Amino acid sequence: VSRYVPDMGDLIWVDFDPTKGSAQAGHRPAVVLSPFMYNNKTGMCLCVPCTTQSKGYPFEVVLSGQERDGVALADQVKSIAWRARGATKKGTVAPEELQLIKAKINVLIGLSH
Amino acid sequence: VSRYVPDMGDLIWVDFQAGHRPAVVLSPFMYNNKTGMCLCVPCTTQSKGYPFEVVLSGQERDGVALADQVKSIAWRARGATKKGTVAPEELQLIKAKINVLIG
Repeated sequence: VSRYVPDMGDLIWVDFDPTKGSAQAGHRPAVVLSPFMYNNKTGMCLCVPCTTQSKGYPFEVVLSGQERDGVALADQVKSIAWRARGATKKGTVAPEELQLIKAKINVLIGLSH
Repeated sequence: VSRYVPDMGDLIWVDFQAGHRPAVVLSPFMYNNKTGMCLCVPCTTQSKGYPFEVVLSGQERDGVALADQVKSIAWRARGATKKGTVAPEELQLIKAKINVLIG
């Protein structure tokens, strides 16, 4: 058995506990921003929190789901010890959604712009 | 009295015994002030040649910023204080390494 390794664009549950089921009351999922190679080597990844509680704040990025919608909180990027904390895959964000999250971070930090 | 609001490029002490660690602030004052949060990378004196280390040269003690370990931090509620400011070329470098981890 090999542990799941988070890949760029993946929507993951962090701190997964098999006792609150598919809902995970009290948790946020997260969009993975960093590449597989980095994630695999370090046991860490860069990711942004998600929530269904949209407020329409400037750094929100709408995640359009089949199931329902939510937002990535793009300003709140964090380095996460996925391997140590136990991550599971919930889904994958669309290419456009990932692009938009990165664009907003780029604005906030000022990287290429 | 107004609490110190971190600003882009500042080197701060933060709760990241309470115990603090130095961090470079990567988000602009306007954002930091409005949200009570800021983006920052942790610093260490212990260099190891590691790929995402950026050298920070002071006038006393030296170390590196660990550029890959970006963290959104509630400065407002954790008592960030200002210790200094990184040089522009140092901040630019930290941003280059992050840009690598993110398209």
